[PDB]
Amino acid sequence: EVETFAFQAEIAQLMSLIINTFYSNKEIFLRELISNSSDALDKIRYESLTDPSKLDSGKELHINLIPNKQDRTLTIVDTGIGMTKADLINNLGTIAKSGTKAFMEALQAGADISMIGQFGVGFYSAYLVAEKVTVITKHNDDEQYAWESSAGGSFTVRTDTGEPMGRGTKVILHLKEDQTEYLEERRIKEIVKKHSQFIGYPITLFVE
Ligand SMILES: Nc1ncc(/N=N/c2ccccc2)c(-c2ccc(Cl)cc2Cl)n1
Repeated sequence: EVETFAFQAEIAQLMSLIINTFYSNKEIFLRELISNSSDALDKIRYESLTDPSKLDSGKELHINLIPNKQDRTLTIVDTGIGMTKADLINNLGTIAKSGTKAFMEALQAGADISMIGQFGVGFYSAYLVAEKVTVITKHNDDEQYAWESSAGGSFTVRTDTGEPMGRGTKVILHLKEDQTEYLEERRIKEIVKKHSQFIGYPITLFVE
């Protein structure tokens, strides 16, 4: 059974700006997601310092990029801290609420969309290239949950029955018909090489 939620007003607005604004430099979506993963892996490593049973759901701290031309998805996978139901629903909404104000104010003063990460809402940039984003996530303190949204101002959350993941976050980007360049190996390593080369964690680009 699937619960449906309404984005906070500001977030909805943020997500139409990103979907509507002519802006050709879409590749920035990937470092925003990868850097989100870097932060979630940081957080579980720190926490496992003072409580090593927290890595009982997986030791390896890594990031995986996975293109699948057949489903037309690019998945970003990490084994960081994962998110609880309340983060998915309420917490991540409550915080990206100021970020979205600042960001929008900046956006006329001639900031542009690629500055979205320095306001803490990098994630929504995934709508530069995805028509639907699905987030499977699993936190030590909660069940594995699937979050999903095609924008339009609503999101669904349901407890996930897929392959169990142990602990971490998968962002599955269901790509727009015209954004399939991001499923290409030489394209992806170009962007990682240019934008994400100093990430403190192994990043693997799976081949198809
Ligand atoms: N890869 C990854 N891992 C954990 C994450 N969320 N972490 C937290 C932690 C505490 C509270 C809320 C989110 C995120 C994330 C961070 C921010 C946003 Cl807007 C969306 C996502 Cl999926 N991404």
